[PDB]
Amino acid sequence: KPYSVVLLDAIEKAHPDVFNILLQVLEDGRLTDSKGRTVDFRNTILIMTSN
Amino acid sequence: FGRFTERAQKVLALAQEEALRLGHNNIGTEHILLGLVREGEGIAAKALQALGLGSEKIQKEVESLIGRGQEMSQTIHYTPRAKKVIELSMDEARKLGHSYVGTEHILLGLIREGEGVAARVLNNLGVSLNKARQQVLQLLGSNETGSSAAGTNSNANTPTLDSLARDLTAIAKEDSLDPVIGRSKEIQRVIEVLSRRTKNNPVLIGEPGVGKTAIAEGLAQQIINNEVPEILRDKRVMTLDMGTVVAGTKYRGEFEDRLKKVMDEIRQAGNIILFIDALHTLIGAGGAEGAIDASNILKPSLARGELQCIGATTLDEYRKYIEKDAALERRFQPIQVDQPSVDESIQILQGLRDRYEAHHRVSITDDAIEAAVKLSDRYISDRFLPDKAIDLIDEAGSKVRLRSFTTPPNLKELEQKLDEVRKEKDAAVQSQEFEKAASLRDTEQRLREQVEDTKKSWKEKQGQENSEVTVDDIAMVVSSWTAQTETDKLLNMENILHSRVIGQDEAVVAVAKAVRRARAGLKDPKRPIGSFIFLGPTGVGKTELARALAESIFGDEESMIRIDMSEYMEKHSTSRLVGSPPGYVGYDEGGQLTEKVRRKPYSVVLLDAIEKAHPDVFNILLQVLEDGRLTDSKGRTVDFRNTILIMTSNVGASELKRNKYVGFNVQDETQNHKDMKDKVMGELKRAFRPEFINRIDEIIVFHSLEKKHLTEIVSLMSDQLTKRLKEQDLSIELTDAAKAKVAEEGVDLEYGARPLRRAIQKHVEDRLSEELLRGNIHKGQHIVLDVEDGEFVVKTTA
Amino acid sequence: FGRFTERAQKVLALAQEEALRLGHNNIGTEHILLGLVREGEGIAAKALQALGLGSEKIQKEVESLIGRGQEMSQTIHYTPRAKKVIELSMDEARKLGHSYVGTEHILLGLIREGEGVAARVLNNLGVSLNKARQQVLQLLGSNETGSSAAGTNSNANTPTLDSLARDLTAIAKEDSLDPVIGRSKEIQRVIEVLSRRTKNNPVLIGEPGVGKTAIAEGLAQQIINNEVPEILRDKRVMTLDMGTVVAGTKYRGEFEDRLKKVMDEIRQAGNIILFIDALHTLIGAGGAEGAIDASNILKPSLARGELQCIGATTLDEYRKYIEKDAALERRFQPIQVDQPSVDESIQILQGLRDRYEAHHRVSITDDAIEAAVKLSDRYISDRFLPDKAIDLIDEAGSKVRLRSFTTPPNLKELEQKLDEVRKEKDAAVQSQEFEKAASLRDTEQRLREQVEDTKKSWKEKQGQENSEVTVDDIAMVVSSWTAQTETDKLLNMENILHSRVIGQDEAVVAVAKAVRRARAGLKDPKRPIGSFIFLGPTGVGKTELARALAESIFGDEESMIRIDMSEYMEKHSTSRLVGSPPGYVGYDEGGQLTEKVRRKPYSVVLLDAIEKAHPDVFNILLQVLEDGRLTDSKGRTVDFRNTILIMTSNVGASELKRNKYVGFNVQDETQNHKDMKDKVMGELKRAFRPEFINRIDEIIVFHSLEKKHLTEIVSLMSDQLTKRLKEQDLSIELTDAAKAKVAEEGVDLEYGARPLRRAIQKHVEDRLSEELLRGNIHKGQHIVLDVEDGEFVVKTTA
Repeated sequence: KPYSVVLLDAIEKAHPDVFNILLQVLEDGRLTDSKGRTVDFRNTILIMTSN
Repeated sequence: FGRFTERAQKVLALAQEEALRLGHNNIGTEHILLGLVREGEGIAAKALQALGLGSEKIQKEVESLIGRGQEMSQTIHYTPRAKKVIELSMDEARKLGHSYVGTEHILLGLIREGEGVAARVLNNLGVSLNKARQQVLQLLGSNETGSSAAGTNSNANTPTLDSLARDLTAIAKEDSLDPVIGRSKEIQRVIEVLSRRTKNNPVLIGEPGVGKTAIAEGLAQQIINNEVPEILRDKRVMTLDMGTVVAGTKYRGEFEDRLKKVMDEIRQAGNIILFIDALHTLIGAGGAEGAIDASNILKPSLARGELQCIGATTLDEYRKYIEKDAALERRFQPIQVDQPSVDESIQILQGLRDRYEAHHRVSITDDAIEAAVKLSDRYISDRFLPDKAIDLIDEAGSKVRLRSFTTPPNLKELEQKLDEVRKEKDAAVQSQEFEKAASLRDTEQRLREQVEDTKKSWKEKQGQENSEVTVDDIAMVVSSWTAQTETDKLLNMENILHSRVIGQDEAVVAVAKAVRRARAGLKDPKRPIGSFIFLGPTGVGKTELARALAESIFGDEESMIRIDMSEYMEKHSTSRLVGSPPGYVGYDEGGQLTEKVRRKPYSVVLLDAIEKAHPDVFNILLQVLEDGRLTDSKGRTVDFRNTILIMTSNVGASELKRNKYVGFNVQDETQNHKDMKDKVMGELKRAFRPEFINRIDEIIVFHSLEKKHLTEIVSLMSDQLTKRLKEQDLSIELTDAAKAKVAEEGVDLEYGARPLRRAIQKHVEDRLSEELLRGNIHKGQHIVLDVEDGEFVVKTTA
Repeated sequence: FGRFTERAQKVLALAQEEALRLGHNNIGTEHILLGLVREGEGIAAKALQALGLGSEKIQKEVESLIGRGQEMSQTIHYTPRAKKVIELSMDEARKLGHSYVGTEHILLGLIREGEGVAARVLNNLGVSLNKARQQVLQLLGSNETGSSAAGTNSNANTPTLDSLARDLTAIAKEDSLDPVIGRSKEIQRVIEVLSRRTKNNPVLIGEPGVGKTAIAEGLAQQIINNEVPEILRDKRVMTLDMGTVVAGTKYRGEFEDRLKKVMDEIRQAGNIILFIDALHTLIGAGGAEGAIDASNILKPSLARGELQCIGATTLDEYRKYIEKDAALERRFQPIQVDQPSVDESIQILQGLRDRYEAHHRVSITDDAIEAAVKLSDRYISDRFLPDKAIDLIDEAGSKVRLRSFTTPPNLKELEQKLDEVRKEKDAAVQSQEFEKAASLRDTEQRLREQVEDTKKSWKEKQGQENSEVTVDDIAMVVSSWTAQTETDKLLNMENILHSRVIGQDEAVVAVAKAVRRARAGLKDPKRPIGSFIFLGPTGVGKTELARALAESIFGDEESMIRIDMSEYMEKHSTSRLVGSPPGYVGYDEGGQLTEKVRRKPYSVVLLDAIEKAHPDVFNILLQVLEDGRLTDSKGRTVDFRNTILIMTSNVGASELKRNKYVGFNVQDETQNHKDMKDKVMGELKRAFRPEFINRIDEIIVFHSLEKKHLTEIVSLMSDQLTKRLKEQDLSIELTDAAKAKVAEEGVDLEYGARPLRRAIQKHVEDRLSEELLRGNIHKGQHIVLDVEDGEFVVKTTA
């Protein structure tokens, strides 16, 4: 589903190495992982929460 | 048509003679018939004269078709009917055991094309069509050549040498056997392994897959005459050919039995050489495939020396024969067969050049082969060392042959018109609309000839191009994957690396030159072509330089591996990051670093954080950095030969983020510039172990911001923006007048160049987006968010 | 024409007699025919005399072909006709059970070759060709040779002896089968097991893979003549052999049924011995899957003692049958079967030397055997003791036999000319162009004879060379893989290790000589062939020698396993090499060390950092060094036989970094040498646990540099430099003058000479590359880094 709201809970609990992974989504809208597949975050709505 | 004998071609051209001589404006089958009977001593001709048809009898009929006649003789090339007679003759020559058509076949070919012009000519002059094909037939058949000798005259040998096989000795009595290639001093050295009788066995090791079999054919010749010992000129070479043995009964039992029979007859001892292909398989040693276990017979035979044999194994296979002892332990001994390394490569390429002279093309230039080879060897590189090369030569070795006619005067536009005509013409005659068709034809034939004259007028472009394939040509092609556009990749490296490394005159020139150094050939390929430390603050140029290198050196942006040594920290616990029984250095070696580079071994490896990751890891990267290889994953060597290892530290960052130490004039500030491109590479040495850095090609300093460098970061965020919308069908650009206005909102002393992305969102994107949705812009045009009055203004272009 | 009977050969040579005697310069089949009819009492001759053809009758026809004749008989040899007749005769002899082809067969061979010279001679002298072949057949061609009518006697034997199989009793009556090799006191120990019947089965345990079956053939003989029990007076040995049973039956159920029948005939009880070959497969136990569990029938049969059998199980399998219960051990019983150990090896070598005789270079010598054996044992060392051996003797046993006859004066160039002629000549002869062929033909045969004289001229080099396969020959050949020139790798070890080590004159000579000591024989082959501690700085000597040691002693740089013992501590592998429950000390025992070294037991095992490593690890390490083996991985034995265990140690570095300065003083430098080469082996001992490290052969201390060392280190860096660009197809060299200018940057009091790679990188690699990139040199010419005026100079020479 490259068509879904991705809700990434917390960002305090997202140490900067994870944040690089989120960052690739936030810029690129892609991650290359799993088997080397590029995951289309084109129409996702990435929502990273904080309190 | 086609490559043919005289005889074929001869009846056919004679056909054209009667075509125009009788006025038949297109050369029909009657003329093909005439061609046969008029060529006198052609096999067809002779037949027709038997059959009763002289030239006269045919020609009277021909003259009663078209007399003197239309000597205007429009389109005095064939008509399809006559052309069919030639294809048919072809089938009649295939039929008659002739590679190509002959006169005879054409007379046969007439018969084939029954209810055609020939056929009716013959049906008017009586002559039965099959009586004619007969007449020719009875002057053909019982084709035979050579075979003045056979077998082996030496044949005491009989029960073995019968079976099974062709035998190399037979084919060499009077040559009819290919060399093929070599590895020539190897043939002498194989016969060294083959004038032995417990090391009885040469065992040829190399990819199969090189054309190995040639070295074996070597032995045969030298065993005869005369540059190998008389005890091996007191030998016969008899081949065990696995293929003939398996056929028929088609069983493992049958295979063993025949092979056994050869082994028994060997009482011809000291005068017999056995060639055993796939010798390792017979021994069956090792693997999960026992193959066949001929080994039982082979082991005492090899050890006793009753069996003296020639072994064809493989790089690994000799081991998987030697592990059982006796066997190769009691037989085999390896011998050097090379799949071409680069110098050898060049020579193979050249040998196989000549056949894209099919394409009236390369054959040479030397400079072009060399470019093919060298540029490919070093950077992508994806393929094998001689195959890569020759292809590149060819890559360009067609491209330019295409520029011959791709661009001639590209009267393909002409042809486009001519279609519309044909239609118009045709459909007009169909409407009738007779003369209303006329002019449409006349316009048609106008067109036709116009095409054809200019499609071959760049035969002046043929005499220009048609086997040149120079350096530059090749480089452009090597670049298509990956000496013009390989030296443009090196020479214009600074330009390419700066365009994504935003700021950092410091970084760009150091990497650019270090890689460009490598990309020319003299930096360090038995290490990564550039091993590096990249110091500087993240996102200011860092990642972006790794990318820009991938593009220039290896192919595209993302021909760049990227491993975080910090995520598999090897100091991040069973409780702090990742797990698995073989944790973190094991995870990288056993997995990530080796696996990734094993996929593409000629990519930019970007190893994040290894300043403090774990000094044991630094030793592993240090082995990449020393050796240019890592041996992991059982014992695969993962080629860091033309990787670009980029290892970060980022402890220079601070000085670089003292942005020419911004605001401290523009004079001491621009004198800080040169200073940060100094200060960094020594804070590296203090915070990261030196051996790593010592087997690192150059120490890259990445500036950040200046006043100046900053505004390139503003333009990185805006340029990352402008690129991402085209995917959905929209081109936006923030014009430089506006990129300046956005940059106005990126200065404080209290902030880096990270906040820029968000402000690009606010000032470009948001500003444009609230203007398209209202319906002031049609999507799929080019949208500049520009400044034209000191404020943003959205203009549109295309 | 092969190795065949005289009688044949004689008719053939008699053809040659006719060659000159009638002047048929080259002998066709009429002369072969003549040969046949003229030998009188040869089966062919006799046949022809039946047909009415005396020598006269044939010769009359022959004489009417030529007569007398060019008695010169120009090229007084065979021609393709006669050679065919010989090839044919062989086939006509194949059919009559003659591989040693005789008189008849040639007359038969004539018949085959109809419409030929023989054939037409006979068709002129009114003798039909098949009546002639008839006549020969009805003399010799009804062979019944050496009749004995096989068998033994007996008829009860029918259910058993039908099946299955060639019985041992049969083959020993006329002694029709090879002994082969024992294990003689073992044959006695087996007959002991045939003097029992509730431990019935001797069970030969050993490699398969020895020629075990020889001991079994033993039994037959000792039961016959004559000292064998009262038991074995009436014993008969009848064989149960699986291979015939499985063939043509192809089902497990049916196979078992046939084995049951074999068990049944044993009712001759106390008169019969049954041989169960592969008794282990039948037991079908000890694995996780059987190999057909016949054991169920065999065990009670054995217990009852009606069956009493001869067993071949396997090394472990005898246990895994004796485990099965409860008369499963009343079957098997062990017998000692050896695959030749080294002393036995010598004897195997020698025994089959004489059988490699058709090489005239294997022939000889005692010393050559000794070399083969001894050299194999220490060097490769990857096979088994006699197989390794026999292969070396023979390796050398041609290598030099080829040097005998490498090229007889290489008039292969002559042949090349003779070719050019053939063509030239041929095509000229083809036109006529008569005298234009004349000189060309003449040039041909001129050439031809010229070739052959010099093609056989290193038969004078045979009377010079044609045997020599002594010690040194053998040594060279073992070195080819990897006494004299393999032991020159050990003796000249120091020279070899220094050239790929960072100076470390101390280290090099210590390892070199210590390994050379062991590899001579004395300094522990049970243990690692070198145990060592390498102290000093890493990458500045240590690792590099481990590689270089592998190269000289083992023949490959990277024949080096490499395990870190500190991970087996779990001290930087509690969080760094581990995650999930299984982890590192478990890796060391459980597989990593033991599996890797079992694969290559001829590798430098490089045990990293063993000072601060697990005290548990040291007990294991000590066991490797002392015992030479570890048993881990659930019963695998890892051969640290001709491994060189090299255990590294961080400590030492400082003194090693002190050097034997040219100047500083003179007092402390040449005493810093003495200080680092002494103090270091004591910094080891003070750092940790002695029991492991002292139970090592030698403590090797590694400099860093010795000032003295620098210009040797630069020339390793320079060799690393020059090679990696050859991969990309460029030749570069640093002159020694230029290697010198780089060396200036690693002189040093206390800083070693680790910096030298980097300083080559900056001043050479980088400098040449910064000159290559700028188009001074372009892709594929030679690049010299020179010093000419004391400064670097980039030169071009190609």
